[PDB]
Amino acid sequence: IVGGYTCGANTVPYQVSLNSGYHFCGGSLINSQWVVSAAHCYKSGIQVRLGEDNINVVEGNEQFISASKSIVHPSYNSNTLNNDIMLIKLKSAASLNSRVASISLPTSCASAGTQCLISGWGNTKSSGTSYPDVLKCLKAPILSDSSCKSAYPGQITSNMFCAGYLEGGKDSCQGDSGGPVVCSGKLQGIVSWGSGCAQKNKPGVYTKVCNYVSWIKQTIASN
Ligand SMILES: [Ca+2]
Repeated sequence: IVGGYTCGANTVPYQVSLNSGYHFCGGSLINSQWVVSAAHCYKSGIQVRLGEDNINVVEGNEQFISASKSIVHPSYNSNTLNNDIMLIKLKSAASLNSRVASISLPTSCASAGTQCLISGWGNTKSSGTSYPDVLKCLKAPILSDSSCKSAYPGQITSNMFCAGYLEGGKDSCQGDSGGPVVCSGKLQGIVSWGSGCAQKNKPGVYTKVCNYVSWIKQTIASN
């Protein structure tokens, strides 16, 4: 996350780190057995780590649970990152408490200028490299479709939205594919892509999870 602040430990309860030896993607816990992340984050041998703040020290509220199954969306296109969403099932169920919790799916799509919360462990610099060990947050608005599609001519589909500032310097990207964008209580997105990090007129782009609730709920009940 470039240009945000330290969330505070265990303040984003539904936040997950996917670990293949090292932190490589974020995700959201949606019930005790399932995680949603981005498809461009598929890896074999995923361990899911819940209740993290500092992903490098065991501070006492973590649960570490192996993934049993990953399900990338049927129509994910890794060239355009259309349909960038993936379901990850836990080998044993999480135990839900104050610091590990689910986040609700959408009944409806968020609209533009709704304030959202975007979290992750992502790169914090726009030029160069610095990764933080603790959870980071940014508060930003869902930008209008126009101002989204204008920054990426011919790249934005119905299944993405943009959030952040047109002006540049607050953004994630790097700084955590796969992580949550939560608005008015409900998971409305997944960090997908974005040219550079926090350039002027290069907002972050996010999977529009509202379009996928029917599939998430069907898939998760059959597996
Ligand atoms: Ca930890």
